[PDB]
Amino acid sequence: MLLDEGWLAEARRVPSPHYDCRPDDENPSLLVVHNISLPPGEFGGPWIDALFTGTIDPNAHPYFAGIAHLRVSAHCLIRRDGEIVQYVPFDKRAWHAGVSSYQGRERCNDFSIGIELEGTDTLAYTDAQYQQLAAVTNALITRYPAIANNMTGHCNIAPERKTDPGPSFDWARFRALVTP
Ligand SMILES: [Zn+2]
Repeated sequence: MLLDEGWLAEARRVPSPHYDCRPDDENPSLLVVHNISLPPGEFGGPWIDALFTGTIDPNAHPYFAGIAHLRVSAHCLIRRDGEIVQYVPFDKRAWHAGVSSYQGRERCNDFSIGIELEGTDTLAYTDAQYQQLAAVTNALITRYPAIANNMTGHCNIAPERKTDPGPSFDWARFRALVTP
């Protein structure tokens, strides 16, 4: 669909302080699929927005105390109902992959776009999430054709550190909706 100076035109915008420059002004070429839920296993909170913008209340839940120290973000969140929230312009570097490697290249934040699916490793994602992830990805392919050839899970670039998006992420279903 429509892109506007790094922003998905139809996304809900929640501009986060948590981004910086892609080194060398490099165009991203890798999509990294993640999952997230705050508190763990629970859906619907304002907590993901707060985490990715650096404003989470550490006392709001026991789990938040441990992650309040994190400086993280992602380009987009796709919620259970398909709502697309964007935090970081696609041309900028969001902080979503951490220590990672892809085809021999480290620091994957540099050249990837990170999209978060609200959910868990073992629960099915919703039809709305597959459709929306596809719409976002198709829009991305249009600007950054290399992404067609480079779609991966966080678990694939950070094995034995990360498990997201887990076995529950149906790559076949996702692929069927991409590049049409
Ligand atoms: Zn992840």
